[PDB]
Amino acid sequence: DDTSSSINFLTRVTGIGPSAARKLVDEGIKTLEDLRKNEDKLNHHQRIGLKYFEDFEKRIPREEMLQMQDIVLNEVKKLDPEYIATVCGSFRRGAESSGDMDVLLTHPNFTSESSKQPKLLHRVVEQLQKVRFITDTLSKGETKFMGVCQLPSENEYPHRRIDIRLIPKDQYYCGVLYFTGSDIFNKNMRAHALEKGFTINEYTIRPLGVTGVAGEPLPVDSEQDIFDYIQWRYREPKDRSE
Ligand SMILES: [Ca+2]
Repeated sequence: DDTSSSINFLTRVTGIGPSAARKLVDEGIKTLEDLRKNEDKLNHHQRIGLKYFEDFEKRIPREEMLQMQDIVLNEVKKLDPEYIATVCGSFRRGAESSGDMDVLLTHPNFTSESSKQPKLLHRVVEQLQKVRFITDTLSKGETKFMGVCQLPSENEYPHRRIDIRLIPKDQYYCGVLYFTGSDIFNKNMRAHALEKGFTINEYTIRPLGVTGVAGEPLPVDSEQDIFDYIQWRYREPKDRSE
């Protein structure tokens, strides 16, 4: 009922899961104003969320995405040029608006062999708060920063979720493809390759075989590379709606 109305609302707040949101109901926490008077009940995640309830619903215009992506990209150049940073999502695919900045990052330095270089992402984030670009954190791994950026005002913009993800360079491509999407594109891509005698995921591109159980990743220098394995004309990210 109109109470369920609640679990439905709360869940609107980031960090608030269903079971998570469920408890806030038992304690008698319902509206956001209920939230507000109870940060003490919230971990840091749910807290940033309520912070930016508003902003967190507006969408991201592309003019803005661009600006944001220039800043991210430039800084990363400064630290170490060997560093690669692709912005993914709808955005990469010409989308006119979007819901957040999704970044994929890698360094020749780190590969699926390494598996331990949080400083590599971290260095990346700091430069960013150093810049006043990132402005809050949501959570933060040794490989996946989750947070909240903000375009520089001249005088202001909304707060905006951003995610950085460290992926091995041997698995970056597959990874870039994946996060590019779109959903069905991925469905279709994987779909054909399976015909051409290959299996794919965000990590790799591997041959199939007898009984089907098989593998052993193939080399991937580019996104183009993957497409050649499957023998398709490389599809620009635009023509990827499916
Ligand atoms: Ca996202």
